[PDB]
Amino acid sequence: PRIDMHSHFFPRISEQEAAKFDANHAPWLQVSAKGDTGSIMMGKNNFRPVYQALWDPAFRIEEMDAQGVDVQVTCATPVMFGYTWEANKAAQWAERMNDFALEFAAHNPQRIKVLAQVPLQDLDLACKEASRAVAAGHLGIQIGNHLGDKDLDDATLEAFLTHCANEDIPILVHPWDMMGGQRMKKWMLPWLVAMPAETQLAILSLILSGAFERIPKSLKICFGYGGGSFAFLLGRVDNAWRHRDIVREDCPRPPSEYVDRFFVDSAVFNPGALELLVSVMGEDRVMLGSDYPFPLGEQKIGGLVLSSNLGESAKDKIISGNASKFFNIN
Amino acid sequence: KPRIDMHSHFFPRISEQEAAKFDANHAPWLQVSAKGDTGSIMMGKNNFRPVYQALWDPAFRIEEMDAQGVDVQVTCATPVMFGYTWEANKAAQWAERMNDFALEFAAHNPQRIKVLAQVPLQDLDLACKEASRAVAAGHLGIQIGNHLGDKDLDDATLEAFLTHCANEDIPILVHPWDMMGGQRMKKWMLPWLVAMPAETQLAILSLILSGAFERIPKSLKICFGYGGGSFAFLLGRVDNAWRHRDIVREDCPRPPSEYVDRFFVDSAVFNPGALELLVSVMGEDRVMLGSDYPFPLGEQKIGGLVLSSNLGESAKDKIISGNASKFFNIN
Ligand SMILES: [Mg+2]
Ligand SMILES: [Zn+2]
Ligand SMILES: [Zn+2]
Repeated sequence: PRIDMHSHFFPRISEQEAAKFDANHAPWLQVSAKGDTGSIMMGKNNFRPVYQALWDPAFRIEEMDAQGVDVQVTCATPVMFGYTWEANKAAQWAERMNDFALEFAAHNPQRIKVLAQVPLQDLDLACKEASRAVAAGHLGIQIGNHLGDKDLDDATLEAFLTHCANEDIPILVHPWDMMGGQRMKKWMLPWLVAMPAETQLAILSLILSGAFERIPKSLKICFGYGGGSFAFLLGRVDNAWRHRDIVREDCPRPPSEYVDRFFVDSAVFNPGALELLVSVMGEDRVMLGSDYPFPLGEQKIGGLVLSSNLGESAKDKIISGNASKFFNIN
Repeated sequence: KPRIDMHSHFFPRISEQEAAKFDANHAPWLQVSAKGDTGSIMMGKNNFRPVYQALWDPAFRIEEMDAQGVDVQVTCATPVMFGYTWEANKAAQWAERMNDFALEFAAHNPQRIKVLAQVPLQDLDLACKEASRAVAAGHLGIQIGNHLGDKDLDDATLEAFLTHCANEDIPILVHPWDMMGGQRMKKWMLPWLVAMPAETQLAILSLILSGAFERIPKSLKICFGYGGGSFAFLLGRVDNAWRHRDIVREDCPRPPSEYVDRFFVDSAVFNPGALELLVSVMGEDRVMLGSDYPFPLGEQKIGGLVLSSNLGESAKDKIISGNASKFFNIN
């Protein structure tokens, strides 16, 4: 069996639909008359051209069959987060998007699973949408590491993760591209540099703030893309904790001891990096993800994990075993 | 078979009143206590950082080197001394002053203490002149910061400076400083833990992805601090993006991973699995032992991580001594 817990979709909306939310700030799908090709737009302009497999659940069950992929977990493309929008507006938007997600999943609920998006800017609306969308069939939630243009240390954020831990709602955290602001303007430097750094920051912020000593152990939380640069830079973080007062201030154990409080996906695009990742997190805490169906997504889903020299026991937890437990999937 | 540490810092005996003449708020100076074993780097009347004697006392430092089995240490300015935001002429006088201090520091024992120079990088012409002057006077190379405000290493001015050093056979160490982030990562030393390895990665990728290595002569000897930051680990993600996205291929003719033959990194990565990955990405010829001595987060036992890693003995030899002897021309 083979579960891919990192993949994305974008609903078949309309330019007019989106306008009633926002005509030049709300995304929408523009499939051309030629329907095996399209684009995501905002108003007049083109945000992003995209493969058909982003929509069309049957078209996807096709690709999932070519690859050895049985169960896919899919979630919102980051464009639709609306974390910068008005709280009740975004709540309405998240509802619609989450409804679209189930539609997309409805094509085949046994092999296509969905996570929901939430209005993360407002605690109460977020908890509410989290609970609602899960009751309606979502296996969990995907949230951003950012929040529009956000400093990611709020105590409402602990409140939120605690709500999810209590309701047995698993969480996937997925990065944004913003940190160096007006540097990194070329060559997708935001994806190559800013994002892995933002993800490391989201993790360390939970660790070094002592959040894990307050969030119940029942919390199931996973960080996309191998947790960014976290695994590689862990040694430096542990060194700092050991030799500097201010690093220990709110975090009573060594930072590397908290790896048992979270998961990461396997999307690190390199054998050596995967080995190191597994060594750091353990074979129980890494889940296969592909970022499907994007160009950057791994071409042979699971190819990396399979091609490695990890134990056969290890390869199985990563390709199926862990995601089964995490998302409660058969 | 000299054991060489190539990443270390010094700070000169500068008085508050001397530093005031350059900048009453932003020029760093050194305040030493009464017993004289400890002190602080200061900035205006503000305390900047606690330090100890090894930073400013070459005699004391030699004793510590003796106790660590370090035969030769290459040392350079503490990055707070860079002054990249100052008015160019003033920064050029500062650099020459600091560079003379460095040589006086090394003059205690120039067989075991080597120095790299700083340059007024905000003015290309003055930077090039200072680089050449300092190396002529006995510096083995230059240490620079990894960016100048919003100018990364791919900026025409920085590529121009690098080309000058390549043509003059002046080795370069690139050190992170003035980390990105803003108001986002103040506490728990996050700028050191997050922004700095990303800054270093960004510096390396800026050279690679802009095609600057196609334009800079192969004779350039350039080393990046702290193992290249998170560069080695994220290099799969970069090669993938290059393979499947055109705007990434734009100015970079070969796959990014192939440009590892154009630079070096130090070994300060605080973890043996990390160091092993580094060496497999870079090659055993392109990693040099550096410790960040004498700062608190510096390696407590110098070379200790390298000796305790799974690397072959020949790789260990190169990392500990051979690579730096060749890079800095130490003999
Ligand atoms: Mg610029
Ligand atoms: Zn993704
Ligand atoms: Zn340093």
